[PDB]
Amino acid sequence: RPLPSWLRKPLGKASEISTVQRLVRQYGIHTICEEGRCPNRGECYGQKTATFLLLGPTCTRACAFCQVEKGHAPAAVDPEEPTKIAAAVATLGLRYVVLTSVARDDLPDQGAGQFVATMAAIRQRCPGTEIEVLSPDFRMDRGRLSQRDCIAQIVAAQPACYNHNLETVRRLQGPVRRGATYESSLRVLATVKELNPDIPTKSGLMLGLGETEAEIIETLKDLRRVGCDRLTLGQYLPPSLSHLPVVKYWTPEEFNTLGNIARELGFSHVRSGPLVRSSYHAAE
Ligand code: SF4
Ligand code: SF4
Ligand code: NA
Repeated sequence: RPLPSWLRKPLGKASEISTVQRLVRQYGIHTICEEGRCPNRGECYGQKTATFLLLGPTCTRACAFCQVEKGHAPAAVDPEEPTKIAAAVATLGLRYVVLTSVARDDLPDQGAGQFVATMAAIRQRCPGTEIEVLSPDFRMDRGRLSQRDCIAQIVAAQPACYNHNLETVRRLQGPVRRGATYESSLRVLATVKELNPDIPTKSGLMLGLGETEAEIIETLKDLRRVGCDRLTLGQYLPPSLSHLPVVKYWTPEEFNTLGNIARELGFSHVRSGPLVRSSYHAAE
């Protein structure tokens, strides 16, 4: 499984990004871009986009693919996080913002209010900035606000796009994800369309975890059945030796081919390639 050529070059490239790095730390908030040293930073920062991580910076779930730092207990909730993010968005002059969060099984609203508050803070401070949500599944809802109502709170704030990743095919949901299921994640996407069919929905998979093309294609059809508009396909790269190994490096050609299959199946926006991530070119 050594690193293929098409990946060594872009994974070793560095760009001028220091102002952004400094501001994020200074304002006391966290981005996926920085928490994972994303190889797309030069391009995204250049396009005035970033992905902020709410309710962390650690997660307790420890999904075997995920780059978020593992935490011993739920991160204390910062009531000023929404305002601080909006201030960063303003000073960075971002045009397109993706909001995501860690899973918060411990909170009565599963953290859904934090999304709503952050969206409100950004709208009141930053004119023209669009906001995409990369949502948790909100599935652990016994005695909580229901999965449906968590989604509804966010849908009510009219994101530019509602993204919820399946991450992998049905067969691999067990080993790849913790606390998630295939049907629950598809239900997130369907629920958004029930609540407001005008909100674009998006999902994504990471390839290289042992899925086959046959299984990928079935998953694409499953996504179109719940009216998923947008798709990202990217290469799984283990964040550390403790994470799942890469089974396969999918070639640029294979990503192109699958990209085109997805377009034929009616996805209206598709990004497919080795360094593609959920937020990559999200602004379109
Ligand atoms: S791909 Fe996503 S995570 Fe990476 S730099 Fe762009 S916005 Fe940040
Ligand atoms: S995928 Fe979500 S739940 Fe799993 S570790 Fe990452 S942040 Fe936590
Ligand atoms: Na992302």
